[PDB]
Amino acid sequence: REAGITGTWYNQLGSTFIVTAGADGALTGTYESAAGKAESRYVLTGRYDSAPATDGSGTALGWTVAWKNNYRNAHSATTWSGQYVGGAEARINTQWLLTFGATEANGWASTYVGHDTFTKVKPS
Amino acid sequence: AGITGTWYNQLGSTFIVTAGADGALTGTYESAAGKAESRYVLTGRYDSAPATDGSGTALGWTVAWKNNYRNAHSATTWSGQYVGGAEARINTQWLLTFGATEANGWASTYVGHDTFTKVKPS
Amino acid sequence: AGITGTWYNQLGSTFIVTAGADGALTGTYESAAGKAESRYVLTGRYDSAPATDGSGTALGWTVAWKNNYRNAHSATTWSGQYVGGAEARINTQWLLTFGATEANGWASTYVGHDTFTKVKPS
Amino acid sequence: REAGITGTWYNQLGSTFIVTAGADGALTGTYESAAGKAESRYVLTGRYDSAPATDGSGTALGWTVAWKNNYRNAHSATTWSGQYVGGAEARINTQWLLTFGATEANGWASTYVGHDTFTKVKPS
Ligand SMILES: O=C(CCCC[C@@H]1SC[C@@H]2NC(=O)N[C@@H]21)NC1CCN(c2ccncc2)CC1
Ligand SMILES: O=C(CCCC[C@@H]1SC[C@@H]2NC(=O)N[C@@H]21)NC1CCN(c2ccncc2)CC1
Ligand SMILES: O=C(CCCC[C@@H]1SC[C@@H]2NC(=O)N[C@@H]21)NC1CCN(c2ccncc2)CC1
Ligand SMILES: O=C(CCCC[C@@H]1SC[C@@H]2NC(=O)N[C@@H]21)NC1CCN(c2ccncc2)CC1
Repeated sequence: REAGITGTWYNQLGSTFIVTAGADGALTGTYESAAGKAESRYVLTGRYDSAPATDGSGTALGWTVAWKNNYRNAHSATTWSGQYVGGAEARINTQWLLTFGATEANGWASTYVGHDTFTKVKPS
Repeated sequence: AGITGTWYNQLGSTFIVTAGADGALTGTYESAAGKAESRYVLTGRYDSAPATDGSGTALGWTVAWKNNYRNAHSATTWSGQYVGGAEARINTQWLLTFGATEANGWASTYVGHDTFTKVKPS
Repeated sequence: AGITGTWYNQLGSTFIVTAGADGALTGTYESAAGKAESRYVLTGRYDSAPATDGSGTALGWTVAWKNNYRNAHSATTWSGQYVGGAEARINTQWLLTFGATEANGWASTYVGHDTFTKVKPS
Repeated sequence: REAGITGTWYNQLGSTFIVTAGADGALTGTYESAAGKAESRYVLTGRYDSAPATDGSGTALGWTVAWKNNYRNAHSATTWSGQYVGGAEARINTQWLLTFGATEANGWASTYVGHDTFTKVKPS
C-alpha cells in the first residue's frame, strides 16, 4: 500500500532508504549508503505496483540511484528490484545490480550483483 | 548526452527515453515479450557528468508492469551503461521481480540481459 | 580448509560437501524448497590456497536437479565464499536455469542468495 | 545430448570452453579465459541434465572454474548457469557469477554478474 511503503527503511549495511510511494505508481526519495563510494543523500526514483494482487503476494517495485550528488560523482548506478511484504515485520526484499562506467573492452566486468533486505527498524 | 531517443533491444522492445538535466530518465517502455501490452511508464537515473576517459555513462531505470490495460504484478529494473560512438549502445542487465508470498520469495526474481541500439529491428 | 562438512541454508536445505586436495568440491545437496526430493549430486571448485589477509575462500558448485526419483530439468549454480571464524559461513548467490525453448530463453534464469552455516536449523 | 555438448565452444570474449559431458550427468574439462586475471587452462567441473525434456526445451547445465592453476591464483571463482540448445546453430546460453575473496565487511561488493553465449565457431 501507499501507506505501507512510504517512510524510512534500513538495510543490513545500515543504509537509509527514504521513500514516498505516490498514487501514480511512482517512488521518489533519497538514499544514504553506509558503504562504498558515497556520502550523504542521493536522489532515487522508481516504480511500484499501485494495485497489487489480493492473494497475499507482495507488491513488486524497483528503484535506481545514480551515485552523483552535489558533493561527488562515483560514475555508477544501482538498481534494486524486489517487493514489499507487509505485516507485523514489514520488509522490502531486494536484489540489486551496481554498474560502474567502463570501457567497452572491460564492459564484461562492470556490474556487481547483491541483495539487500530492508526493514522498518535498524539492525544490530 | 546521447541517451535521449528511441532504443530497441534484441527482443524488439521499444524504450523511449529522455535524459534530463537533473539526472533523471523518463519515458515509456513497450515490451515485445512476456505479460505486457502497449506502453508502460518508466523512471530512472543516469550519471549526468560522466568520465571523459572512454568509459560509458552509468544508468538504470524501472518499469512496473501495470498500465491502463494490464497488470502483471511485477517490475523490472535495468542497470547498465550508455556507450557512445559510431554505433551507440546501451548495455544492460536486468532483474524482473514478480509478486510472491514470503514462502515463495526465494523464487521471485528472474535475471537477464538486454542490449539496446537505435536501429529499428525491422 | 574448513569447507568439508555439513551445511544448512536459511531454507533448511542440506549441503554435504568434501573439499579435496585437488581443489574439487564433491558431495550431495538436498533442497527443502522447489521441485526437488532427496539428495542430488553436486560438483564444484574452490581456491585451495586462499589469501592470508582475512579474505574469504572463493568457491562455486553446481546441482542438476535430476536424481533417481525426479527430474526437474533445471540446474543451479552457487558462487560465493567461505568465511572462517567463530561462526563459519558460506555466503553465496545463485543462478537457477530451467530448460526453455530459444524463444522463452529470456525468462529462463532465477537469481537468489543463500547463506550456509553448520548449525542444523532444528 | 552427450554428443551435442562434448567438444570445444567459444564465447564472445574469445574464451575457449573444452568440455566432456559424461553419462552420469557430469561435466569435466578445461576453460581458457581471454579476459581477466587468467592465463592458460583451468580445471572445470559441473553437471547437466542427462535426460532432458523431449518438448524442444534446452538442456539445463552449469559449471565452476576456480581461477587457480599451476601458474597463478586469482583468489576467485566463476559459475556459469544456462542451457544447451541444439540445432543448426548450436548454442550454450549462460549467465555467470564471479566471486572474489573479500573480507566480511566488503562481502557486499564481492560478486560480478554477467552473461556469455557459447557457440561452436569463434566470433569475429
Ligand atoms: O561504491 C559505489 C557507490 C555506492 C554503492 C553502494 C552499494 S548500492 C548496493 C549496496 N547497498 C547499499 O545500501 N550500499 C551498497 N560505486 C562504485 C563501485 C565500484 N567502482 C568501480 C570502478 C572501477 N572498477 C571497479 C569498480 C567505483 C564506483
Ligand atoms: O512478463 C512479465 C512482464 C513483462 C516482462 C518483460 C521482460 S523485462 C526484461 C525483458 N526485456 C524486455 O524488453 N522484455 C522482457 N511479468 C511476468 C513475469 C513472470 N510471472 C510469474 C508469476 C508467478 N510465478 C512465476 C512467474 C508473472 C509476471
Ligand atoms: O525447483 C526446481 C529445482 C529445485 C531448486 C531449489 C532452489 S536452488 C536455489 C535455492 N536454494 C535452495 O536450497 N533451494 C532453492 N526447479 C524448477 C524451477 C522452476 N521451473 C520452471 C519451469 C518453467 N517455467 C518456469 C519455471 C521448473 C524447475
Ligand atoms: O579476473 C579474474 C579471473 C578471470 C575471470 C574471467 C571471467 S569468467 C566470466 C567471463 N567469461 C570469460 O570467458 N571470462 C570472464 N578474477 C578476478 C576478478 C576481480 N578481482 C577483484 C579483487 C578485488 N577487488 C575486486 C576485484 C580479482 C580476481
